[PDB]
Amino acid sequence: HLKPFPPEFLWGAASAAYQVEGAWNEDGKGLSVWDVFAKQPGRTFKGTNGDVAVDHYHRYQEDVALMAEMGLKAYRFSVSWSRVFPDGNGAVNEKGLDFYDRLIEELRNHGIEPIVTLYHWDVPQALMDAYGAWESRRIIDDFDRYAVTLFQRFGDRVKYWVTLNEQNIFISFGYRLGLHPPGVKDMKRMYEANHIANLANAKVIQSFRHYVPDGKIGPSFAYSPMYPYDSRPENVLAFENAEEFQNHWWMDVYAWGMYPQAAWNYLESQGLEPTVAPGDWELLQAAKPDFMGVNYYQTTTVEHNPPDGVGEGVMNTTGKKGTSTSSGIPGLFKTVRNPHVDTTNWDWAIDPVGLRIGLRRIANRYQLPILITENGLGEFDTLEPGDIVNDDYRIDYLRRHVQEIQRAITDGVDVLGYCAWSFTDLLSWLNGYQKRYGFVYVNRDDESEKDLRRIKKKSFYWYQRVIETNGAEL
Amino acid sequence: HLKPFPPEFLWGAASAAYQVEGAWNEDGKGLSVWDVFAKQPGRTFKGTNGDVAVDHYHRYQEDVALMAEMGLKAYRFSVSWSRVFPDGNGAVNEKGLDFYDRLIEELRNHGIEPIVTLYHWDVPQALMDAYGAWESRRIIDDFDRYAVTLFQRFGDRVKYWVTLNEQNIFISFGYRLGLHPPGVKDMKRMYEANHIANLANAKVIQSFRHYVPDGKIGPSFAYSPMYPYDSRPENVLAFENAEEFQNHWWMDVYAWGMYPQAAWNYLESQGLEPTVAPGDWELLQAAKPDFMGVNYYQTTTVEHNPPDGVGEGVMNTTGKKGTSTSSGIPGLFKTVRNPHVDTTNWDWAIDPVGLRIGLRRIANRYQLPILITENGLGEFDTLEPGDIVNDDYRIDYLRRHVQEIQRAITDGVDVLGYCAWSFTDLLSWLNGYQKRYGFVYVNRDDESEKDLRRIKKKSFYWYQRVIETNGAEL
Repeated sequence: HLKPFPPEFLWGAASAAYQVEGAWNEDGKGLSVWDVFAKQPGRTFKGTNGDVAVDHYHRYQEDVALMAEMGLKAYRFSVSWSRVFPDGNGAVNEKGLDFYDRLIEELRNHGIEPIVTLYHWDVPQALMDAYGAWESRRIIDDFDRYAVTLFQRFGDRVKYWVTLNEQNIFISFGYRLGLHPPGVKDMKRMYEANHIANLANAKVIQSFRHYVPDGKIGPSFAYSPMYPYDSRPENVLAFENAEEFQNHWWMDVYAWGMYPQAAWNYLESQGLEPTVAPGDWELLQAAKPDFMGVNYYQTTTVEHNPPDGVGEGVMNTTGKKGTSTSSGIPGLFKTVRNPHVDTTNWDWAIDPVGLRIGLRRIANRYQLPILITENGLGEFDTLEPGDIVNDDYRIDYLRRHVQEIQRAITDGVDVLGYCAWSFTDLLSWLNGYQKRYGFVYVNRDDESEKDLRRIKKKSFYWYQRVIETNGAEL
Repeated sequence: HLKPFPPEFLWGAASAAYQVEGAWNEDGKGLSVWDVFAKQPGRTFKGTNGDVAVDHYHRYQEDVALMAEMGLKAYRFSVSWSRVFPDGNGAVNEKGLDFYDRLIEELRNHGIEPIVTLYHWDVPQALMDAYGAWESRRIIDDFDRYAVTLFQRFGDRVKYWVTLNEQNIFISFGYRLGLHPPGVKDMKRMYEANHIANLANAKVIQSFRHYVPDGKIGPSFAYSPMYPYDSRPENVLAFENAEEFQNHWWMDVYAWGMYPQAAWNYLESQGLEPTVAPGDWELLQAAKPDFMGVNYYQTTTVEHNPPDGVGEGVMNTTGKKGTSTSSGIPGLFKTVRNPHVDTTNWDWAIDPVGLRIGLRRIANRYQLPILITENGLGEFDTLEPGDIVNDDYRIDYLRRHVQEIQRAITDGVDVLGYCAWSFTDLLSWLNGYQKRYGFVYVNRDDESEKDLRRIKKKSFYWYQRVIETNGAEL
């Protein structure tokens, strides 16, 4: 006897600006850290970059009408800070704001709720040049200026706002693994940049309470809930260490304004804990969000990792199955394959019960409503003659996840909406274009833009039916 | 690399009044529910009861001397409400108080820190007769007045207090399994009494803040940390339900003053949730403790339990190994033996790492300092020629748990103290005397009451040494 999806439930889809828009140098846009980074040889699969992407900047009207045909209730998109401030903190580029105003008016004329993400990884390069972007306190008031600019221009028409999208990923990939700008591999630097970003998050939520008093705002955390391998007590302890270090490290700051203490102590023992200024704890504790945004693709299984043990591991970016290997922190935990679920070709675990677990943990720990800001399956799609894309595998993966969402609602979790990643196919940051996530196929590949034509996948019509029935038919 | 135990670490040992005191009808002592219950034939192994026990009411001076010789920094005991108010709510019994006053002066004069437990399961039978005891709100101001009397008489000499001891055990065993007074098997009544015990806990903490401003107080919870059997997602989900239902159900009320929602909603849907009055939440939320008390003996591993599957199961109090059977809640979870630890012959888990996990879960979820109020191993001891009890099995169990406490302190958990269970052998509630927990053997069995002479076991000398080396030598 399941609860129904509430009447307001935001059935959505999502994108990110640098992955979709193109027009990387048009209408006064400044360079972002991604415009520069993806151009350095070797950084991205086959040198793929966002100069054009799938040209959503020019094609937004076509894309929006396709959202209207699907009947989408909400659209989640990111604003590119370099179009608004080409030098990050100078004078506003009105042409930049005018694209987003055009896009927002298009959505509202079709009855679609905009969900605006303030930051999806594309800090302007000028700020990196000036003071090292996220590594400097100067970015707090710079992000603030930007965010208020958007709050004052669009706050009357946008109620739902996301602050930092997957801060855990952009910080860790940019400063620990070196895979994303600025390409640094330095844990001390990572944790310092992380602290600054936590302060910037708080500062903008606070500003939001003044400028958009009737809006709702949250960060969007990349959440992979941890499991222990088994009931061996050392494996369970690994699970405690992992959930704390990977998930609580961020979500507790978001919900409570405090870092967990075991993880803090372990960092301190290693000289890695961030520098804290007078007033930091106060700011962080006073920035309560309306919801926890959750981007969910998979759970992670862990086991005991001796101090002489596994550290960085191999990340599958090819799409050859079986190629990833264990990653962890020596002495705390390492990952291991969950033998009780299937994986993708990119070795991502398929675990829709995991999403129920994840949503249950957040309610249980923080008592927060959740907006699911991303969930999706990336796979090769074949375009068959007659402009046909049979993506049964995507429908299956989305069906099972939406089913478990309802179970969670039934359990008592306040879930505000569900945004599938992605609306159209788009550019993956490191893996090019062939790992497709859209409801709408874009005719291009890694070698050619072809005509970038939009072709509705079978999953398009499945989700249209889900939305028309408010989830009752899956 | 281990931190040492702090310099003021309360190395302790513990008892419960009914289990140790006797003098069941002396100096004005009223009847307790256990005096009555235990006399009913069937209830207790071979009719054993607390009329005499180990006669600590008469031999306390010999008992505090053996403490001083061991060098305990603290002793945890419970006050019998029926020595103080024979009627529960009538006139004060100055002689009942005088006994506790003599115990505390004895302890102080050997520089031992008294830890006073207000309630260990022995409400005056007169309150059960007048109004159902814990099933009535009337027990709130009666328990309060009792507590306030103790705080007024002893607060200047006792800094550490426990409020309700193992509340989950006296409620469950007393109102669901029917093994303790009042002998009931009714979940609705269980949860009502549970809720009233919660308000009583809170009310006495709020009194304590006024009467003992420089003191420290908290409840003590009987904690078996739940583990998932494996990384099967349905088993992890089972663990989420089990830890919330079995553990958070109590600890979140103690720390935060709120029940968890998924558990509450499950009860609400069975008709089982308690009755709430105006002011309940405000009082519960305003009763922050200084610490969380923890009674730990073992972890519990769980797995998926179908809606039709296992319910209440078979306990093994007989001591023959292998006879316990799975206990659970259909739909949520059921227990299963953990194949990665050994058990006792009572099918209890031997899992010292389990304690560190537990301590880590409390600091992580609540940020509270922990007082370990009970841990110990029960076994048969043989008295051998020359007054020698070679309790190696017990030393070994206790050593591993103290080793793991050190690791937790090193992880950054604030552990205030550790009270082994128990100082002298004592009366078990239901199983008699033969499963011994003491450092000090007491000469009596289930049949022959002999002379009750105190004989130091091998473990007494072990623990004297632990305390002498502040934990350095284990």
